[PDB]
Amino acid sequence: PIKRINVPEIGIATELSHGVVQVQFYDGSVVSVIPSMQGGGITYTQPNGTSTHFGKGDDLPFPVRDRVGQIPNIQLKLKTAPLLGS
Repeated sequence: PIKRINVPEIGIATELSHGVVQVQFYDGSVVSVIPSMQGGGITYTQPNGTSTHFGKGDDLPFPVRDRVGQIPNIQLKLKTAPLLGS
């Protein structure tokens, strides 16, 4: 964990060392992506705990699309947080 910020109504966003941005939504769902990587893929965990990986060519169902769409705004917010430990 390099950075972490709570974003009201949305969730808790964490930037990880490996370049992964993870958002734990307040409904219990989770999405994780690699924004710097053109071939990265997406991991999505349902509230119920079922998790699925989607490779860059894979069709994304609505719930995945919609959560991955939260990421750019979340990256802007992560930029404004200091580093963990600072």
